[PDB]
Amino acid sequence: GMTNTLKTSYQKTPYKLGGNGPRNVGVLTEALQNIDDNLESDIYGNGAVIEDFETKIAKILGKQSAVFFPSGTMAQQIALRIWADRKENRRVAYHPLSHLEIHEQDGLKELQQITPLLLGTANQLLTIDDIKSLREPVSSVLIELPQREIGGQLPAFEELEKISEYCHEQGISLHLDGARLWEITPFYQKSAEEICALFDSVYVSFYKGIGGIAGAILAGNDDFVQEAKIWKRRYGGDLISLYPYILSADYYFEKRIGKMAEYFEAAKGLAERFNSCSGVKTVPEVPVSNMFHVYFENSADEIGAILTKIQDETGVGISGYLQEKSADVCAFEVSVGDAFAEIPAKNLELVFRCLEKEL
Amino acid sequence: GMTNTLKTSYQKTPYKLGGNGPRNVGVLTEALQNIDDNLESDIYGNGAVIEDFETKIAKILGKQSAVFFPSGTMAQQIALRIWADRKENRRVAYHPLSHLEIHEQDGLKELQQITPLLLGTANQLLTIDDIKSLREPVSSVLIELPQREIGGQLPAFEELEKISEYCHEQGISLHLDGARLWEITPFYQKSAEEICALFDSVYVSFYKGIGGIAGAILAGNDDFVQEAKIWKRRYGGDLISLYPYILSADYYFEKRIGKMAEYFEAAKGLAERFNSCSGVKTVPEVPVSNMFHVYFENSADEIGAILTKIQDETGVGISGYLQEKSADVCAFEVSVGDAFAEIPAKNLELVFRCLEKEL
Ligand SMILES: [Cl-]
Ligand code: NA
Repeated sequence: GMTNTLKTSYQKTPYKLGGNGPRNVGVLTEALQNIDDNLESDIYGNGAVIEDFETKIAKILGKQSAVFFPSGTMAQQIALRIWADRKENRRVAYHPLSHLEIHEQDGLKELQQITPLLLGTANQLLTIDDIKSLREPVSSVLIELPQREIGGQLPAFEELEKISEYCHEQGISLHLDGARLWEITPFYQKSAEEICALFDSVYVSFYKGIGGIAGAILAGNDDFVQEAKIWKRRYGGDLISLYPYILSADYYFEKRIGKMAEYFEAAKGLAERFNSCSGVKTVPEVPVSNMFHVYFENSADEIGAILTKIQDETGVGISGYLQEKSADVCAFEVSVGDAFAEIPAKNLELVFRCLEKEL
Repeated sequence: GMTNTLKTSYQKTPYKLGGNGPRNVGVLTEALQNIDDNLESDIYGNGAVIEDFETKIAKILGKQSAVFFPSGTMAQQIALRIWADRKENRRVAYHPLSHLEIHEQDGLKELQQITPLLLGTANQLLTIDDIKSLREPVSSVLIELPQREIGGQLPAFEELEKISEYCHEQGISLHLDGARLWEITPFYQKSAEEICALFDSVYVSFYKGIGGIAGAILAGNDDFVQEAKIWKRRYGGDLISLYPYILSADYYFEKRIGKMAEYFEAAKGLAERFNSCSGVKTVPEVPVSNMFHVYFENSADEIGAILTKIQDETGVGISGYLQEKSADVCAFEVSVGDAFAEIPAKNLELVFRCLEKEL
């Protein structure tokens, strides 16, 4: 049906609007080009290769220390448990579509017996008013900048300041799900340190906008990080050797961190072209990062046929899937990376000329 | 004090009695030399690179299915929870020095709310009487072959059969901590499959006797493995890309699985040399695997000085550490691998003539 035809069409395209190209073994071998084969492996959380990377990212985030984790899934459940223990309160609060709530097979609930109170509604940004309306106290609030499931939306920076100030006054710990932190500094015109300064703890990824292989850093005060390392061993995350992910994380960080503004500008240019099409809009209308969602006023079956024809005729991958939203509405996500800049101008123009012609 | 002096002396040695050479980036480089840079990454537990490896190991172990985990610490906690749910019983039983009990910061207790009953006494092998004598129902019994903390001791295969048979009649799940399973097939003259046939589930490692970088396989019935995959995501172990560990595990498995008999022989010969020295004895007296413990009748500081001198004068690393057992008794562990055969005969002989002399 539509699903498989679109998938196949997308997979065959030489060019892609989204991403950083194929996730293949070459991503790792490229990262190892400048590394000495005699470089010693880290050993259960210790050693220059891991310690130097932790110290470096901690300094970039303006925190006392950091711990390298195999995943954000592990790291964030642990962060919330530490704050629950400090406050003797197993309730937390976050957006209904937090990664913890929907993408971790209920790990936070099942492994930590933490009860998440959902803030606002699934379709919009949470606000300070939602926090003020909580019917019981919480140990922490978790904020995801930007809110990926609603298209990568952000509150005004001044509103994040007000949330931070209120949490400080009420003794509520504030944790940053910064999976896509690097991608938002251009819009906010704030450094990573400035944004993270409003939070007690922060998690950042190296495989999202950075385009590395896998891995995460959790950062905060020394005492906090030391407790996180104990939990890391409990979770089976204190692997003997994490260098394959540390080296690749550091390589791709240095390769792509300077491109965040470029990806933001590119995403905005692309969104303008989508919005110019009849029956097509983006959310947000003007991207505030390298990502956005594209919505259509037609069913997924109908749009899939159009996208397949266009991908086949231009060689430019638009999307490998379409999410059904209502009877006659569907959508997909775009995250701009290195692939966008490789699309020849003619092919890119043709995609939209064709899109405008088919709908 | 001699602790760091010994450690530095050991790290400088070009040859070593134990292990498989330096744990450096080169280990990864070598494993990737014959992999196509275009080979596609696994994606959150799916894809040929991960699926083919899991299938390969499951067949070797004689089980329906297998799941690759980043760690045995995560894998085994999960295995025990699964059996605990099946039996509605959160009590388990194992040796007092099980890895779950002493090396995982109490993860089993803290994350899985399981109560472990300790079988027998810390200084010796648990027996079938210890199991039959429990007089309280448990969901599972865990067996570690060999028992590493007491020198790598093994019960007779015939006793394992009886333990398996008893647990089967009583409805008790039997789990194998097979971190060092590969190392014991020579002594038992039984295949991995024949050993695993006695157990409901099994965990095996790829970084110990195999000498890979990191990683584990958990294997058993397909329904058991599917539940394990749910828990894997909850733990933060379902990394987008595990190929760096999978490809290296497979590479070193192929390289060294056939040398297990050789390592066993070599260990026996090395233990004989240790035992022939006054003031020195191995546990077990005769190794039943590639490993054993070496005990001395002097203090860690006194032995540390001697080993430091011998290491500096011969270029052969004996031990990087000493574990104090009492004021005047200390010990270390030796696990024979590829390093041993690379020691020139002259140097090896000089090591023992010095040990004979100094003690
Ligand atoms: Cl703190
Ligand atoms: Na090189």
